[PDB]
Amino acid sequence: LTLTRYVMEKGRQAKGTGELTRLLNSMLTAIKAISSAVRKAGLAKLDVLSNSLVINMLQSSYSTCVLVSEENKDAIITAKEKRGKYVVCFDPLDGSSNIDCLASIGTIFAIYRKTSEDEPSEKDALQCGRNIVAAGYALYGSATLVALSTGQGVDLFMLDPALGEFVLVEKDVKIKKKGKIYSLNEGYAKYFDAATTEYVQKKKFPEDGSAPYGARYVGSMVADVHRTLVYGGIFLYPANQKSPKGKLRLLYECNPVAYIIEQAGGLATTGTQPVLDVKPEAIHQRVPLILGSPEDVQEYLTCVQKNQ
Amino acid sequence: LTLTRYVMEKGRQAKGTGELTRLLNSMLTAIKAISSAVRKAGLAKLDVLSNSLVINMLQSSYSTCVLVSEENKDAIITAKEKRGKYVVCFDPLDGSSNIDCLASIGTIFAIYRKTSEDEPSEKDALQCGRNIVAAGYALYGSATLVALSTGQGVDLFMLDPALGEFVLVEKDVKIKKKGKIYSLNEGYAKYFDAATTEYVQKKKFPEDGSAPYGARYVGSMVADVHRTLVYGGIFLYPANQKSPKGKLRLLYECNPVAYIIEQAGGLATTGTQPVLDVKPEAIHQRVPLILGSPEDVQEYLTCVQKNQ
Amino acid sequence: LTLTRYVMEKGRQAKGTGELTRLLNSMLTAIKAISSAVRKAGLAKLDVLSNSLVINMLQSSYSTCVLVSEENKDAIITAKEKRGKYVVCFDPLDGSSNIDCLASIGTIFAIYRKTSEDEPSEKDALQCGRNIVAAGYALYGSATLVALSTGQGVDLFMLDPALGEFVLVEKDVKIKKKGKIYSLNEGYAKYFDAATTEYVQKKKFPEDGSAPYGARYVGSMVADVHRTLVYGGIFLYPANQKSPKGKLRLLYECNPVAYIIEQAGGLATTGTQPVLDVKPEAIHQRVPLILGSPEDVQEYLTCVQKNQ
Amino acid sequence: LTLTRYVMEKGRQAKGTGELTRLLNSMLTAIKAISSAVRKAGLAKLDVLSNSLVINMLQSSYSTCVLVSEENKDAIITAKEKRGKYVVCFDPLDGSSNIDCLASIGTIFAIYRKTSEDEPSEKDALQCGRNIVAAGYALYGSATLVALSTGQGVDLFMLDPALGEFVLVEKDVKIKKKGKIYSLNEGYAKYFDAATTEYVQKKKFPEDGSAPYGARYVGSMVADVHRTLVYGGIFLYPANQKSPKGKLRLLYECNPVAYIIEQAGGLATTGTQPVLDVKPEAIHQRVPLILGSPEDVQEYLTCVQKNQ
Ligand SMILES: Nc1ncnc2c1ncn2[C@@H]1O[C@H](COP(=O)(O)O)[C@@H](O)[C@H]1O
Ligand SMILES: Nc1ncnc2c1ncn2[C@@H]1O[C@H](COP(=O)(O)O)[C@@H](O)[C@H]1O
Ligand SMILES: Nc1ncnc2c1ncn2[C@@H]1O[C@H](COP(=O)(O)O)[C@@H](O)[C@H]1O
Ligand SMILES: Nc1ncnc2c1ncn2[C@@H]1O[C@H](COP(=O)(O)O)[C@@H](O)[C@H]1O
Ligand SMILES: O=[P-]([O-])[O-]
Ligand SMILES: O=[P-]([O-])[O-]
Ligand SMILES: O=[P-]([O-])[O-]
Ligand SMILES: O=[P-]([O-])[O-]
Ligand SMILES: [Cl-]
Ligand SMILES: [Cl-]
Ligand SMILES: [Mg+2]
Ligand SMILES: [Mg+2]
Ligand SMILES: [Mg+2]
Ligand SMILES: [Mg+2]
Ligand SMILES: [Mg+2]
Ligand SMILES: [Mg+2]
Ligand SMILES: [Mg+2]
Ligand SMILES: [Mg+2]
Ligand SMILES: [Mg+2]
Ligand SMILES: [Mg+2]
Ligand SMILES: [Mg+2]
Ligand SMILES: [Mg+2]
Ligand SMILES: [Zn+2]
Ligand SMILES: [Zn+2]
Ligand SMILES: [Zn+2]
Ligand SMILES: [Zn+2]
Repeated sequence: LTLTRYVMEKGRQAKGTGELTRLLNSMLTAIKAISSAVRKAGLAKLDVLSNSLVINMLQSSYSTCVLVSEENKDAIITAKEKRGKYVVCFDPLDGSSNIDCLASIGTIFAIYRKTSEDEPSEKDALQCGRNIVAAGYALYGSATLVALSTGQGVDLFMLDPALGEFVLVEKDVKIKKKGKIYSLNEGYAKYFDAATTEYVQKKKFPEDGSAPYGARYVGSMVADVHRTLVYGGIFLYPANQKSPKGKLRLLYECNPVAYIIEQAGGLATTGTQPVLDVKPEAIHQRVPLILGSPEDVQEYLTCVQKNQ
Repeated sequence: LTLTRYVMEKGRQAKGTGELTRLLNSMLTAIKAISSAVRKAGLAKLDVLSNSLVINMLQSSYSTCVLVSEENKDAIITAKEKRGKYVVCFDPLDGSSNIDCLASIGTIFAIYRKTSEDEPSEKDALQCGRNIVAAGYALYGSATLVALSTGQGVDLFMLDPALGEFVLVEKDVKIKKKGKIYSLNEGYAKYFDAATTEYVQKKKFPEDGSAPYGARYVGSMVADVHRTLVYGGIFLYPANQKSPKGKLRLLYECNPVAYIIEQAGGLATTGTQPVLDVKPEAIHQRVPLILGSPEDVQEYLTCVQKNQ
Repeated sequence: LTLTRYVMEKGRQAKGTGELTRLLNSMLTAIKAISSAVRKAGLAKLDVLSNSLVINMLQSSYSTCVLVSEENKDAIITAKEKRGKYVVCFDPLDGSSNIDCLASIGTIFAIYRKTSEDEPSEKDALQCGRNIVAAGYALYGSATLVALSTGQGVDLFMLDPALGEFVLVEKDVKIKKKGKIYSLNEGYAKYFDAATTEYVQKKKFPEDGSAPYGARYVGSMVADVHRTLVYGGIFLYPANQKSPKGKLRLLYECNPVAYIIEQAGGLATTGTQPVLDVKPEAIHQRVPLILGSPEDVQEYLTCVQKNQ
Repeated sequence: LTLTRYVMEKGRQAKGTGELTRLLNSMLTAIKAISSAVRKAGLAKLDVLSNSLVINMLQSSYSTCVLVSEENKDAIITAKEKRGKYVVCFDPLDGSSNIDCLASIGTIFAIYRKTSEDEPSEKDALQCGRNIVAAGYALYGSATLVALSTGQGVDLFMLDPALGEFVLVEKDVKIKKKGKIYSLNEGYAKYFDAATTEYVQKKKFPEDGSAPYGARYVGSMVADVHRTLVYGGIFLYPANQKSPKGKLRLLYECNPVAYIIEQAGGLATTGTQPVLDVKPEAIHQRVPLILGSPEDVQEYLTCVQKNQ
């Protein structure tokens, strides 16, 4: 049950013209190339390579009109000759600070349909995450995994290195209602707002006699978010004094993972509203991100409410 | 400059009989098999498989007399017919809690020469880490890496998946004198001793106007220790109220990484003495572990001194 | 320029509904699995495995109604629930006698559209090769190659083991007008007809002072035919006293390679008519096969004419 | 039961100083690199690359004094600083005419000990094949295989692409006493001597009512010789009018395969004496080669005797 076969079958079921199917295949081919490069990087700038692979694969798919990448200042408008209806926002390599120590790193993407009647522009990439058509990530960890949703839940696929294809390993994954792990960079504690300080105190010093949550923070958002999906708990990169609007990027970091987490029955908030409901105003806009098991995110939101 | 060629060349230089060379090759062959299994695990109990691979490879090398594994209650005495002079302590798969979320995991080992004149027994595995002949780890991360020392510094090798061999990527690596990352499970904060609480407070709320250290904690000791080696900083798993003697295991977790870190110019302490100077009293003995950049470990030791 | 991307792009250009595209992808996925098994066969009945992979991949593609395999006595009718419009004739593993000595082996296939209005049956697989929609082969040699035509010439793709995908290496390949290699099992010389004896004598003892042709015969038809395509010359498995109708099978050996060779500007004959014009009367029908560079096949046909 | 472990174990049993063991490992590492290059050649002069890999690997092993390669006019004398006792004759890539059509190709080698007391020179590479210390070949076919003998029979190993190591698949292989396949380029029939013409006639037109032998000729000597080993029969590249001393090269083609075939219980002759007994007079000397199942080679020798 390979990913390409799965994607083509889902396309058949959806009665699609093949356009999204070609796009997804092109994205996944880029991911396979990136995986191979990551697995031999030290022997063989990974941002630049990954970015080129994704842009070229996507543009040549005849399915795109606008791309937004972390690595490009401006939106990339597809040549008229190759122009299709989809807009792709992506982070070609997430976790760059973890490349050299061989920690898990990733690729993140969200796909939208152009709905405007205008000439294609950056504005077509400023849709709310609620309008996502498909989104997901690749995790280049101890094994290579893709999480993908096209709106009917989250499916996990793993690269079979012998076969050279991604194979379905879990269909329609659901996050636990409550976890026992909290994940954030506590090195920013001095800069936290009151709500974040209070929540973290609740995790480490519970007042109901429960065991403190365990702490984990890989420092690669895709790795920490994937763990949150499969083990439950909470991941936070809130606003702080040094990053008053948060650090993570709305279009190509936060919206894709918020989509996956919500699809799996979790929550993803800025602290004031769901990430997927934020209307983007600029392509490299930052937002706070708190996501994971719904009961844990709900508890964080109570801390925000109590301190507002 | 492949690992097997490198190991055989080092053997030639050492005027060895070939015994340690055969042992190291056998260990590294087990590591390659484990890597392959890890990279396809979700599709294809990893503790049990890895343990069997290592025991079989080591015993059949004709270089061992005693093995200690995390996965075996008692020391494993090699059959007389296959008996050599070396004692190997190993953790066949480190980071088991991180297997399912695809975070970096590893294999850890230390090799000793039997120095007693007695029949081989568990006592031959109770040498201080100072007596290590060779030690190191494999990290199954975004790429596969081996760190190895035979007493002349730390060398890093990376698996070339196309060639099917480990290749030298860095010779004689040295840790930074001081880093900017601290790494420990802060979920145990409620249970910390005063020295640990004070040190962590110093990292998050410096009193000299310096920037707080960043926090990272993968939760797989090999991954966190490897990051500490290549980026600098400090890794801690101190004793706490729930684990009054620490959690990590002296023979096959702490001594091997202490050896690597000291070889790279770092420090590794229990809080009261160097890990490598602890005389083991039992094969599955636990010890506290604080290691990394020497100035950072020295600062931790000042906190211990101040609170004793 | 990967095969999956290439096939999807050709589908887009053809304005296809995606049905043939899904079929081709499914076939090529089976080929990748077979390649992997072949490359580790001695360590790890290859007919049975390959056959199962192909049948399962094809049926689950929702693109087929009838399959004919060398390994199945009767045509395989696709379940109504999974039924599409295409008929696939295939040899899941060609060159079985060469498996154990590690010579090049292969997979061969031809795809037809069902044109009858009747319930699907073996009769839908009895079209002349002229009615082929797509055909080709995989060659599991020193590298893994696919030759594929959908009617616009022959394209060659090679498996990149690092990427895990087939990549285009040659577009629209054309056979040489005349070659210098002849390829047949001369162990059947005692049983040859007069025309074959005369032709072979002309190749070994030319009467115009030209150099004799070189002889090559791997004994795996896909390997010998592929060499004929890329180097030129002639390949023969004519009728003989022991095999009066030839040995090779019309539906899933001869028609697919005849299609590739004709598409590349060569000829493929039974000795009396083009292979592609033979009307099949039974699914496992045998025919004589003589193919390759047009001037060489034309010379063979002159020998047939002269001896009729 | 991996090749490196096997070679080191055989070294231990032989009480070797490790010198031959290091040499063999270096040769086998070159073979693994060549295999990888061959498997991706079309995408990625193969003679030149393979030659460089072998020379560099061998020289840096500290085990050699003299190398002879097909690709170098003169013997290559190892720098005094890296000088060991062994002489290696090799064909870094055998079957160059078959590279582009993806037929099986190979690497061939024979190892000798320097026995002279003189400064090392080409003369040290002019030993008779009887003096071989170790010899064998790699076959880059549908899978990758090494045949190796160090004087205690022929062992076959196959590359496990997942593990990245050669694994033992057959120990102490013996050729059949008589086969049913004959293998030679019959395109040279016009130039054959009387004995070769008579023998080939006996294979195609037996005079005792037996079935004619089947014909096979890949045209890559390593592939044809390997088939001869595992299936039995006979392989010939005799002298002919265009090549009065034969075509194949004594030092690095004929002696290595003659050694393997004799070790497996077969015969290898020039037509007048065993190949292994020929005293080489020049490093690129050619000899006729007829080898395989002993009863078949004996029959060929009767034809030589009858026509002398
Ligand atoms: N491969 C696929 N998987 C899931 N949904 C799809 C797929 N292809 C198309 N769809 C759905 O059908 C719509 C139209 O597809 P298309 O005609 O390819 O643009 C898309 O926007 C998706 O919502
Ligand atoms: N491959 C090697 N690399 C580094 N040191 C070695 C190697 N082989 C042997 N030695 C050193 O030489 C000693 C004796 O080797 P052996 O005779 O193989 O037990 C070992 O305990 C090591 O200290
Ligand atoms: N991927 C493709 N490559 C080449 N030709 C195609 C492809 N898909 C469809 N076609 C052509 O279009 C016809 C209809 O395609 P379909 O609607 O998928 O059955 C096929 O029978 C082919 O002749
Ligand atoms: N790995 C090995 N396998 C088989 N025979 C070996 C091996 N190593 C050494 N020998 C035999 O022992 C001799 C001396 O080995 P060395 O001291 O390494 O030159 C060689 O010439 C071989 O005949
Ligand atoms: O590491 P990142 O900024 O995608
Ligand atoms: O995960 P660990 O106990 O080696
Ligand atoms: O070897 P074959 O009968 O496909
Ligand atoms: O193809 P060859 O001359 O080794
Ligand atoms: Cl990680
Ligand atoms: Cl072949
Ligand atoms: Mg990035
Ligand atoms: Mg990122
Ligand atoms: Mg970045
Ligand atoms: Mg463990
Ligand atoms: Mg452990
Ligand atoms: Mg454990
Ligand atoms: Mg077959
Ligand atoms: Mg066949
Ligand atoms: Mg068959
Ligand atoms: Mg050659
Ligand atoms: Mg050759
Ligand atoms: Mg040559
Ligand atoms: Zn990013
Ligand atoms: Zn452990
Ligand atoms: Zn067949
Ligand atoms: Zn050669």
